Amino acid sequence: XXXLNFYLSYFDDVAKVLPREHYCFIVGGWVRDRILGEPVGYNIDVDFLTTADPVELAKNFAKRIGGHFFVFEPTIASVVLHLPPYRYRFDFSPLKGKDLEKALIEDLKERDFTANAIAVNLDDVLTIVYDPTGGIKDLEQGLLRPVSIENLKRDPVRVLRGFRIAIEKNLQLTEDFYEFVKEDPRIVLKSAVERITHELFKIMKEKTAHKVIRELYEYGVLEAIIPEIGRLREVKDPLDEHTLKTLEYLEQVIEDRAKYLSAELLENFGKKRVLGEFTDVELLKWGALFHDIGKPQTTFYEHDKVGAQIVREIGERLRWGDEATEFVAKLVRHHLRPFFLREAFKKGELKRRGMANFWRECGDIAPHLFLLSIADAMASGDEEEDIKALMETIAELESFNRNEMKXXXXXXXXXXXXXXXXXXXXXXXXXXXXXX
RNA sequence: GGCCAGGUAGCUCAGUUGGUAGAGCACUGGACUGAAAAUCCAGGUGUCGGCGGUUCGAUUCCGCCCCUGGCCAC
Repeated sequence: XXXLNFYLSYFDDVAKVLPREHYCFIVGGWVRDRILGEPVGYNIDVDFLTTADPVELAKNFAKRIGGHFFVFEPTIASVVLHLPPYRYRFDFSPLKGKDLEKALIEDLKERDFTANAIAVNLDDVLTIVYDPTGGIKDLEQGLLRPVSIENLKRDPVRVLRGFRIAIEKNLQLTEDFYEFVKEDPRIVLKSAVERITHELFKIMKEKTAHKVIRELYEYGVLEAIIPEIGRLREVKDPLDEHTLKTLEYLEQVIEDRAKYLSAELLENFGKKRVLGEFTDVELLKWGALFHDIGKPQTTFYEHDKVGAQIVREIGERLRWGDEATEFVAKLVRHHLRPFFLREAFKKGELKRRGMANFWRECGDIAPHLFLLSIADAMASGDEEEDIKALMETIAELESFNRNEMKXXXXXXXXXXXXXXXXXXXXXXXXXXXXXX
C-alpha cells in the first residue's frame, strides 16, 4: 500500500446500496486515468471489487441510477447507463477470502499492467491506495509495466492493450514487454478473435494510431493477426513503408478534412456507426492499410479487385460486421478512381459523363475516397503540380454534385419513364410506344 | 444491456443488382432382382423466424421485435 480527484457522483449510489458490514474497492483504469490527471471523457468506465453480492449490488445500484443491469462470464456483473452525450459502464467483480487485504492484493497481482493494478477504498474516496505491483512508481516515470510476463501469457490479448494504452495514455512500454513480444508475437492468437478485432479497432480510433500500427508491423504482431500484410514486403518498388506512410498521411489529411472536402460531403462524415462504438473513420484507416493489398498477387492490373476480395476474406475471418467489411472492401476497390478521373481532368477529357458515372457508382464513400486519394498522392511523392491537379479534380466532382445535379409491366415501364424523366398523357403515350 | 453471425421442407444446407423455390439424407411407391443389398425413375400442402412500411410485385430493401450460438473485467 502506498500513499477529491477520485470522486464520481454515482459512487454515492454505491454507498446507499452497499451494506454496513461489506466493503467496496475502486480498481483499475479509472484510478490510473485520474492519477495521470487525464480528462474524464464523455465515456466513463469504472471497475469494482466488492465483498458483497455483486448481483444484488449491481441490481439495486442499477435501479438507483436508472441504468440497465446484466451479468456475464468467476462471473462478473455490469451496469450500463446510456444517454446521447454520456455513457457510463460499471463492472462489479467479487472478492472473497478470510483476509480482506490478502485477497485484494491476490487479485491485483493477477492484473495485466502496473498502472491498472492500483486500487483504492470506496469510502476513502467518498487517500490510501493499494499497489503491490508498484504502479505509481512506473506512472511517475511514464512507464507501463506488465505485472508479470506470465500474466501476459495467460491472457495474450493484453499484449495488444499494451500497445494501445501506451499510445492512448502516452506512456512508454518497458523493455521486457517488447522482448517478450519479440519472442512470440503469435501469442495473441491464443485469446478470442473478437477481442483482437475490438482492440485493433480501438487502436484505429485514436489519431496517433499509425505509430502503433507501425510498431505492430515491425514486431510482426500485425502479420500474425493479418498474414496478408506480410505479403506487402516481397515486392520492391518499399511497399510496406508506402502503405504505412500512406496511413500517417491519411490521418494528417483526416485532421485537415475541413479544408479539403466541401460542406455537404463533410456533413455526414464520421456519423456511420460500426461495431457499435466505431465510425467510418476507423474504416477509412483500415482502408488505407489495405489500399494496395493486391500488388503482390499480380505492372499490376487487377490489384484493386483482388484487393477487394482479399479485404472481404479478412473481414469474414476477423469477425467484423458485414457492413463494415463491405464498406472497407468497397473503399479498396475504388481506391484508384480519383487518380483516373484526375488523369481525365489533366488532359481536359473529363466531362459530365464520367462525373455522373463516378457519383452513380460510388457516392457513399466519396469523401473517404477523396481524402484517401489525397493521402496516397502524398505518400507516392507526386509533384505539387499533380497534387493540385487532383485536388482541383475533386473540386470539379464536388462542384458537379452540389449544383449541376438536381407481372413485369410496372418493372420496365416505371424504370424507363423514371430514367426518361431524369405532361402526364404525353409520357403515357411514350410508354405506349415503348410497349411496341 | 452492447456487438457479430445465422433463422428456408422432418433432419441438414446453397441462392451479388426485387418476379415465379433448389440439392442430399430420410420417407412413400416402383423397376433390375430366388431374395436382398446398392443403384436408377416418380412423389415437397415450405404461414423462406414474426408483425408493419416502399413497390403493381419482398426470402431479398427499410423499420421494430422473437429465438439460437459466439464475444463483452483489468
